[PDB]
Amino acid sequence: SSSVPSQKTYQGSYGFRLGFLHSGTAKFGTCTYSPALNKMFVQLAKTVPVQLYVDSTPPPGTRVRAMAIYKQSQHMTEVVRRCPHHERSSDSDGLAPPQHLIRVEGNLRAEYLDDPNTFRHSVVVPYEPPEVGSDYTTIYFKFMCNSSCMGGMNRRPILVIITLEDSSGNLLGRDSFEVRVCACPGRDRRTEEENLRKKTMDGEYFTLQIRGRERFEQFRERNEALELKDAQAT
Amino acid sequence: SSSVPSQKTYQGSYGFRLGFLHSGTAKFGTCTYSPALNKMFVQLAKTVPVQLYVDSTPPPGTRVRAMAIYKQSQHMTEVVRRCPHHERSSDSDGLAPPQHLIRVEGNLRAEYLDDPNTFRHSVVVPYEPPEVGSDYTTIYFKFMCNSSCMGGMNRRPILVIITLEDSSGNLLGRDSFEVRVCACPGRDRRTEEENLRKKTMDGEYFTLQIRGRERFEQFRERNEALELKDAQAT
Amino acid sequence: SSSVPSQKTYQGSYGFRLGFLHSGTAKFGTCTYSPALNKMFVQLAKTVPVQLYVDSTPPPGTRVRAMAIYKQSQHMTEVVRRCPHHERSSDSDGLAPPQHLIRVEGNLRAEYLDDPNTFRHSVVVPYEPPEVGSDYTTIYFKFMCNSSCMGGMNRRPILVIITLEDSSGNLLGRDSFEVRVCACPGRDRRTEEENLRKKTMDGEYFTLQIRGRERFEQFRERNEALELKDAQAT
Amino acid sequence: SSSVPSQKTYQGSYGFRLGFLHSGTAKFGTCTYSPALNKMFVQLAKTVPVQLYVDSTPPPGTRVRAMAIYKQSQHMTEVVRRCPHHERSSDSDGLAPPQHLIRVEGNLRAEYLDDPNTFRHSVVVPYEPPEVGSDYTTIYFKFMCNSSCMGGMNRRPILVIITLEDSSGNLLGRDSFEVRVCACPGRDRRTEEENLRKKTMDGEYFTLQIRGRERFEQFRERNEALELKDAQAT
DNA sequence: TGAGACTTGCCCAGACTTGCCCGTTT
DNA sequence: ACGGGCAAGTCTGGGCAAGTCTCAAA
Ligand SMILES: [Zn+2]
Ligand SMILES: [Zn+2]
Ligand SMILES: [Zn+2]
Ligand SMILES: [Zn+2]
Repeated sequence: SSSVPSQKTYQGSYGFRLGFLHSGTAKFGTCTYSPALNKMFVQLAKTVPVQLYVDSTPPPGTRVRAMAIYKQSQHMTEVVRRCPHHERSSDSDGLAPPQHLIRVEGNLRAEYLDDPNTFRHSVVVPYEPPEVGSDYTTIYFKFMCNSSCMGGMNRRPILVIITLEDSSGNLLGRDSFEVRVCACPGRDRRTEEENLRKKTMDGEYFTLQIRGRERFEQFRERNEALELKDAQAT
Repeated sequence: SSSVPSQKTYQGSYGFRLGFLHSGTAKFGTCTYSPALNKMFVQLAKTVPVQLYVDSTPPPGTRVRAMAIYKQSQHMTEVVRRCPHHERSSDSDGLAPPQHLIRVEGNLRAEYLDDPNTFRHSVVVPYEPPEVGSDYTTIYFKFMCNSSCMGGMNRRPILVIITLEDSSGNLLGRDSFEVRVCACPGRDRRTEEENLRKKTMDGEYFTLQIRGRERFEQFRERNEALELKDAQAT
Repeated sequence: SSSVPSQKTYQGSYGFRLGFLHSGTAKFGTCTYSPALNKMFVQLAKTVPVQLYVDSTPPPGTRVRAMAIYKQSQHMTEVVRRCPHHERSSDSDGLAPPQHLIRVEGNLRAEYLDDPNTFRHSVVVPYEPPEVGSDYTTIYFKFMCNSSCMGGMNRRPILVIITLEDSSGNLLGRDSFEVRVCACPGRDRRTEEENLRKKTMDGEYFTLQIRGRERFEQFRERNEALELKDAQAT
Repeated sequence: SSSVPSQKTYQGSYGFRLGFLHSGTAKFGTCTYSPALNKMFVQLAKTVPVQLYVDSTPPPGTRVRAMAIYKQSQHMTEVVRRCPHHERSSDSDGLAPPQHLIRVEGNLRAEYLDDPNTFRHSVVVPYEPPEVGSDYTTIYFKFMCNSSCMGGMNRRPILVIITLEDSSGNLLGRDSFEVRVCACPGRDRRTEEENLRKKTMDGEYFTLQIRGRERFEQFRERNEALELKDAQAT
């Protein structure tokens, strides 16, 4: 039990936001991103490239923090950590504590915090400008546990919160995306995108006894507008 | 020995009311809320989130009171406790009295009051201002005792009054909503919303073709919301 | 967790065994017995007459003990007691401890034991000869909890072990019968006897490949034996 | 490779051997034994009864010890213990070390040993004679892990060894059986006997028709049991 | 190295269970 | 005093979930 950190998108004064467009080779050979679900599908310990976008350059000392929380409300108050099994392993490069789920790769300037009040785990790195020629900064993450790990996430969906903060920790920007660490990213992505499709492309009409004339016309109208936009695979 | 607290629709000075995240009606769905009923169906021990909305932020310290008492008048003056089976059953938290129905997990500034004289269990938390970007406040409850339990609510309906206090605990806000804790929120929600519509179905009601199952739930999530106003001022 | 007491029928040197043939009025107005299931169906706290049969008269000091254990193997090691709710009640005539499920009625010579090693509950009464004219002794029992009581038996089927022991406690005879304490004995009995019928009204066939002439002979003969018993009662 | 406990069946001077109960191939059947494979299919932490048969009463102070080892030769030298997850969890039982895989229910005289040399785990209990009227004594075990727990048995098959030792620890008897702790005993069993049933099937087989699914499976059991004795006895 | 073909843990909707009220029966 | 019609809790097995094995084709 611990207070739940906000997950509301907030572009802030710098128009902070994330992107997931990276070469499908040597970087995406494992993981795949679903725009429709805003969910990343990656294997255990495999690198996940995330792009940081910002309109103007942040003040000196700005950092980028990554944190994980459970998506479902009945679990939002439970800290996200590694399972007993994976926790005890040499997989730790020394820098990252064995109990942290999220790891930053390719950056020795990373810093892992184990909040003394919320007991929440997070990893932080100094904000760095985009490479000349590009308009985004790249950050490489690694997830050290399967979403299914018993004792750990235990088949519970998680959400990664990326926050842009000043030297003092004050919020400057915040974005997020769902994550499922599994053994078959490609497969699982199809299944989920397929289930999403059905929930959308459903052909079972229904009825409702609306009241009044105006309110009646509201739905009746806003409905003919949507029932028209259905023309997508036409 | 004492009396029962009121529950008049008291918005307040700013604009204090409660909101509930729309839940998809199922069978064993952990939790769901009925708009046209103002009733919250939910299994026990399963965290339930309740939204806090308000215009201008009240004066610092102004806490938010949450209490629950039997719906019907016949037992309205009876203390709401748990069954002897659940009494023994200890909880992860000791900061919350065992014979307590309502709870507030993920918080530390929450007070699980226990009024001896009036004999009315309750709980209060310091109204937290909406996070930078966040448009409202959230609080998590965990009703620790079913309604059908023998030796407790014993099938007897309940209710939960969320009132806004102040430095001492006077008046500044008021809200309410029925709370039936069971093992089938979805199943029970149909049998009730349906049995409701089986009452006075005549008048201005015209048929309206609605495609899509989910989209069908959407059109009702609003038609009923507006239909509430047709009762709000009754 | 406690060692499981034997439940194997043992007529012993006295041909000890039970019978359940009692007037359907003032004695069976509540409970009913199923020969096909060897299961008694009785309401909470209602008297249940059981007949003790014996070929020759037992030595001086013989007693009759009644004990309850769970029928299903996964529960056999758990002591059978009353639920928290019913446990706390004036229903106790003083003689019988509030935690005992089984009670002997109409006999102030009864004695309730709460085993110091197995923690098992039981009630004992001195063996008494049959009434002149009859060839059986009657004993009246009372069950203080529904089979469904949560915290108690919790919908788990139980089995009552009646043992005939000498003054020292040594086993002389043992018999048993299943018991379901419910609110509608008649109803429940029909349902269960009806389900039993279907299971035996099964008329699907299967072929078996037996290896070895003498084996087939033995297997065949056995199957015929059952084939006949199928005609014996149709 | 330094020390592996024998698994050679040895009836000994007292004709020691085990027996089990007849279970149905349910879906989530708590426990079920397969005479065809001499393997027990049981759910995590659910009671498993094992019948102890003896031709003659063993000397005073005789004990029974259960120990688990891996069945596959390449793992025989690896101690069988609980996995990191389940290990870090104190169950209602406090007599058994948290790392031991096998536990004994309802017996406060059980003693758990951690061998100082072999480092193997084992639980021991006093041998008790059969209760008057019975032909065997019975022990109730519990397996605190799934055959598939990662960091534990890791989908590796285990063999449970029951030895009958004298007051000095000398061998008096030994029998054994395979164990699979899983979520669906019935299912997993039906599958194994299946693949087994489609193997070695040559010779002259007499055919016999049986009516009713229950009857058939009883016959099929006994027959599959004899086909096991035939095999190993050349 | 990409995905069928397993292996193996769990969800979950349609029963099924079961205490209780109620009007009618003997 | 026995069924019928509810109120709720829980069981059940088909289906889905999700890691691992393996074999042929880049
Ligand atoms: Zn893990
Ligand atoms: Zn309760
Ligand atoms: Zn009870
Ligand atoms: Zn385990």
